[PDB]
Amino acid sequence: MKQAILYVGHGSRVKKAQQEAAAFLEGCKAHVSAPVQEISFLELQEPTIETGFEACVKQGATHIAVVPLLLLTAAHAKHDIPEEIARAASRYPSIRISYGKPIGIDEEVVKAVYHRMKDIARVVLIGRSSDPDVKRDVTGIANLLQNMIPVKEVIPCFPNYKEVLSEVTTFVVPYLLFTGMLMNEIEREVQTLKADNPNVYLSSYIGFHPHVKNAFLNRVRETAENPEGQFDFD
Ligand SMILES: [Co+2]
Ligand SMILES: [Co+2]
Repeated sequence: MKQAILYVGHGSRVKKAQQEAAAFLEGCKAHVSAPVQEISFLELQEPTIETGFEACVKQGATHIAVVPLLLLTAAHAKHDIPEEIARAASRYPSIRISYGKPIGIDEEVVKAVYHRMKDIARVVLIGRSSDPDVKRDVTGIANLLQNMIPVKEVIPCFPNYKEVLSEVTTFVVPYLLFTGMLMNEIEREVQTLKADNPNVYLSSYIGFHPHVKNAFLNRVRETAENPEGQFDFD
């Protein structure tokens, strides 16, 4: 037996984001017991999932745990990544594959939100959607945050955040792993809003806070352990 982890990030055009994601995934390697560990990206960034999967096989992996670096379960986790993995599986039929879940609702991510907020009551949680599983997840996370600290309310916007801002101290927490255009838009809209309401405060994005890392590594470990084959990928 020789276990591999294939990490799958979203990928990005933005230099800083490429750096944050690649340093983050390289940092994870020292925290995971598997002898073969490879990084790949769904879009824009090298290596691709194809190359990453191939890199694991080259290194003699018998088993590959594919773990998506995503905060939520929607099209990427449910459709795009597994269809790219199935191409790989057809190329390498004797590899046993397991496939993990996005972070989702995990009290560790809530701890990251607290920490980002503590770098500065209601909370406005801004993130990425038509998929209902995203509605469930973000509502879940808002309810955990709402009860883990003494805030008045938490309002997810996954509702157009622009309009929620147009409508008591308010924290705006971007529920995003990395920076980019959306983050630049939010930064701009809050910036303008501050002139109209001075009790609005924008935190940095959750990013790769150590509590996010904890949450991710819990995903990695359950996927690689694959209890009762529940993470088996066909
Ligand atoms: Co995307
Ligand atoms: Co399809």
